[PDB]
Amino acid sequence: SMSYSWTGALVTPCAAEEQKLPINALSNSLLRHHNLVYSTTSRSACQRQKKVTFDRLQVLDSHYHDVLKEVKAAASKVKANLLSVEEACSLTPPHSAKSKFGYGAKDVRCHARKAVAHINSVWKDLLEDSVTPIDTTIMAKNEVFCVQPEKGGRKPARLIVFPDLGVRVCEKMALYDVVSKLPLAVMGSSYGFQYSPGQRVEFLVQAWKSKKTPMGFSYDTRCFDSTVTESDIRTEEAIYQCCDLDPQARVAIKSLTERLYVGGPLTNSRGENCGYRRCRASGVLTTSCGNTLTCYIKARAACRAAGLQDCTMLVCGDDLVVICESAGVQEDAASLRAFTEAMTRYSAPPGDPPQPEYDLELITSCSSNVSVAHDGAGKRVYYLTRDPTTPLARAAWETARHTPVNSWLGNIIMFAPTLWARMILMTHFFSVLIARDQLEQALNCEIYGACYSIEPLDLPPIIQRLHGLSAFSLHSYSPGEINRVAACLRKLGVPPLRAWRHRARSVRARLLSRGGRAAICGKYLFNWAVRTKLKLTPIAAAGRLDLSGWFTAGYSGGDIYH
Repeated sequence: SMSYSWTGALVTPCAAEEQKLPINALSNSLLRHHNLVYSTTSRSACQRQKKVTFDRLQVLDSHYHDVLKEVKAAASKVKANLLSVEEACSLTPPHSAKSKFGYGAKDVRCHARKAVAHINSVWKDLLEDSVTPIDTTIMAKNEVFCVQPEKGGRKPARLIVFPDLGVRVCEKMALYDVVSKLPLAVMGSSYGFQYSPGQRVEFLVQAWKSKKTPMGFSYDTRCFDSTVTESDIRTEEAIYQCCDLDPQARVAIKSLTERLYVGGPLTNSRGENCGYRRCRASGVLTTSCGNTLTCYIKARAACRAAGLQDCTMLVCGDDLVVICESAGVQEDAASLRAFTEAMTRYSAPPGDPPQPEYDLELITSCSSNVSVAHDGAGKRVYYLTRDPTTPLARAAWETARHTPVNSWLGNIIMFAPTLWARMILMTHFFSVLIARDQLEQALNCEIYGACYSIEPLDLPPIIQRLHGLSAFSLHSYSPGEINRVAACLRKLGVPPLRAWRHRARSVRARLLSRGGRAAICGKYLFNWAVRTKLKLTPIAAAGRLDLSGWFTAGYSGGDIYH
């Protein structure tokens, strides 16, 4: 059972693709080593195709089946509703790929007659045809990274596989409620997407502290999407059907599973047949939910096979962290090898073998880690951070070129308490917005895969709500974090933190002079940059912000607008 078969046709672009960071005075002011920053393009698609193509052998055992039974029992407590066409239309992002059948994202969002008529015809066809594979488009993702020569140079492009816009709207009708409720119901505190960054830190810190002698590890499955088998995807369907569902939804979910999720033909942007998929599609509504459920089932079963004592797991799609009670150094190393053997039998072998970790700050969940800073009183504060390299490279790219969705705003929100988000990202982007007369304009960004429209001037109350007032006053960061940031600035050619402090003082002054929300940005976001501190008190506006649903479920690849 090969994850893919190929015809030899190329994955083609639908537009020109810039490969290197363009030179632009504003982006250059953030980072000057532009030759290190690149975007993946269709040019490397063949390299990715080779990597993700392999035979999957799967041997399921009693632990696997015990866990699946638990999961189906928990799922039976869930009730999920159908969305109306109108409700589903409104979940469509303004930048969503146009339909091959004569309408676009804008038409769907306005509930245009041509779009709605087609969507209805697709739904009708899901009800009437349970078997014929649905076409998908394969594209090479353009994502920005910094080169790491000591690791292999450049990453090849990820491949995205997605059905037509009409099908995507139907997926929401049938499954939006399911994928929004089911993972939480099934795995409880282990479902990572239910947590804000602060809540994730609280979860990890308590898991660590509760152990006599904690040991943790991350498990990196190699090409997780390709390891997901046809039986895995059919098992996901059986799990969805455990919910209380509307009769039409039950038929549509089965049709979507057999005709789309389980596999199907891959077409390039030129309309040529590229091959056939028999694994997870990365661009469907169920990608995040399915990966999370399947990773959880396999991992929980593998924890049992591995004899891991008192296992606490946090799962976000294909991303897995486990914290447990240590049985000794040799014992732990052996247990982790047995965990890997079990995951492998379940079809999911690792890229690099996992390693036992005994220091909390080294535990990595979704490319992030817990670190320690201090508040005003010498009190230790735990917060979530990450290596700033990819955030900084992407920020530079997004300064030089307009992109429909901006990673920098999401990063500022997620990583507000960090040394680097505060001193570099906030300073840079307020300076850019001021320079371009764009301070008052809402921007699209992504949180857990879902797209949101956010006004930068609302950052202070948003940050207060999510991270608390201390996020504006943390100091005395860890030696490890300070060193990691410093190495990153040297690598990328980013000005030193003391330079950013000077720039921040100027930006702060300009913001204060504007009054209103801008003055609140100057006051709260940049208090770190002045020697004469202002007293930061709860922002009146913070209480009224909704923030409902921001950190509730994962939708990466799901084409979701909130």
